[PDB]
Amino acid sequence: EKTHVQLSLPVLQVRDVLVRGFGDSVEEVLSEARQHLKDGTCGLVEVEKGVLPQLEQPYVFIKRSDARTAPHGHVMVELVAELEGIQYGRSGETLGVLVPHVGEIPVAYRKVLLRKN
Ligand SMILES: Nc1nc(-c2ccc(O)cc2)cs1
Repeated sequence: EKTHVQLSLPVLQVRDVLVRGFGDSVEEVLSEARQHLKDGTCGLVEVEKGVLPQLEQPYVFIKRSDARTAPHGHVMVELVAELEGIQYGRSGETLGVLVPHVGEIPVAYRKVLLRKN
């Protein structure tokens, strides 16, 4: 497994998302997020007012992991989970919140260089 992988994630509007989180514990949501990333079944919801209360906790965020540079168009990112106000991981700015993708029509694709850790 290389340390990072280039992915193009479908960006979903929150009201379209059918499965509003990955599971019921921090460890489960991180595990499931990683599996859906592997399978090409992970979407991204950009955070704006009203978005997080419409999604299910624990949340999985992708956050920016370096400023140096975004290789080949793909922002370098890592996963950080949140439950009841506590975060598991420390990283940079949030690009969005990951959710299962089950065929919803995206509004854009977001290119990222994902750290697998
Ligand atoms: N070849 C590819 N590997 C992945 C991947 C692999 C491992 C993870 O933990 C998360 C994503 C996505 S695409």
